[PDB]
Amino acid sequence: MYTAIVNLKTYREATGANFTRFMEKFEPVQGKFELIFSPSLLDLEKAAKCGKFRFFAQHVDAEPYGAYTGHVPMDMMIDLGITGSILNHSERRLPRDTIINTLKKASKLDFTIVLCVENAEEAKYFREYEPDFIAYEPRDLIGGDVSVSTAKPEIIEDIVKIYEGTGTSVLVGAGIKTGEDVRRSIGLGARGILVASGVVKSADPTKSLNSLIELKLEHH
Amino acid sequence: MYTAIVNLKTYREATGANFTRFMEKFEPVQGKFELIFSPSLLDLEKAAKCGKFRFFAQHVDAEPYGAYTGHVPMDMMIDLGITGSILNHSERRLPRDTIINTLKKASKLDFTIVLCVENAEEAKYFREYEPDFIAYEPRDLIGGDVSVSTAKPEIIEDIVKIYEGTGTSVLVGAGIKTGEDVRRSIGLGARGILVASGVVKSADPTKSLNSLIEL
Ligand SMILES: [Cl-]
Ligand SMILES: [Cl-]
Repeated sequence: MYTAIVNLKTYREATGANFTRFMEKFEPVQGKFELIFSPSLLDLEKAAKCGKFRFFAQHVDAEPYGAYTGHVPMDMMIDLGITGSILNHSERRLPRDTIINTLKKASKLDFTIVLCVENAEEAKYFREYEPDFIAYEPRDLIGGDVSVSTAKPEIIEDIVKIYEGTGTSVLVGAGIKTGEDVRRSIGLGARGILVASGVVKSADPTKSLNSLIELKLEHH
Repeated sequence: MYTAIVNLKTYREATGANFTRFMEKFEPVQGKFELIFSPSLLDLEKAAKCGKFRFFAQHVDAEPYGAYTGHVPMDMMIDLGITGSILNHSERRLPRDTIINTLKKASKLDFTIVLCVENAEEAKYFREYEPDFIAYEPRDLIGGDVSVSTAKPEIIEDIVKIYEGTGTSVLVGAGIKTGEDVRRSIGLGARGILVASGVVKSADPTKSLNSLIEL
């Protein structure tokens, strides 16, 4: 299957009392894409216990249970029923040694990391630590005048080439505005997408997500 | 009244399913001390809906609602029913400009900050921004061989003096092991305590806290 991740960030439409109302707009889909939502840290327990989809955290800490005021430990997430997290997003960047420590612990506990990077040097640097997914958010794909269907193909091809023959899947996390951008990304070697305001701030979130993941399949 | 804050940190005994069991058993306090609990960030929405005690966060961000992946905004806390937070704890220290931005927003929204500091220079630096509480955690009160009842009185007296006549209450957040330590702190001008493992990890948490706050 391909993978689509919808990041709720801290948007007013999809956090706090609005989390439940927002999620009622969607129904679990059986199909070629697995759908994963990323709720805010303050909503994560409610999503784990009572939500209808697979959920990943927005950020996770490597520290164990103990004297860690203001942390969100991986071992606590596992006990709530959460099986993965986004890490190093452009809005939540981390020191390199912190990222290495977290990737090493996740490998040991079979917890899934979606590691965000901004360029090919970062992508190569972290290769040997084996992230489950890489989410690519390069500056060349960010702008109102630009998208994957319009940009040079080398942007995505270079990162896919770095991870050729590893167990790591590549997702595209900038320049996704339509279904044509999604289908072109897969043609270039990506295995899915990471999206946010294009779904969350839509006048019809359900229809906006369906347009991105529609494949026009025949059934028997 | 005086104030006692019990910080749950991320201890196994008072997180997740164990949060619910811990709070079910713990008895409400009456008398001269008000109790406030500080649950982990992952437990905070559940604590707000429970409401058996007054609950403050362990850390808070100044960012509003919007595009802030992995943050815990003040405005989201307020909308859940949480009215205060600890800030700049020794385990969660912050840049000075971030602390100032947070104190200024809290003042505007009537949100209560318990600001942790480690020395008299830090205490004086933040005085003009009017924190509601100061929690003092100095190196001289940290150790298995040290406590308030055996340390020099000047340690606490200097910080009380800095905040004399302001609206800020001074709490002692290190060197508190027995009732004798609490009574000596109040004798030196403090208005309460911030404690953690001594209550949370106890075989009988209710009784351990009562032993500290009997006067
Ligand atoms: Cl523990
Ligand atoms: Cl918003």
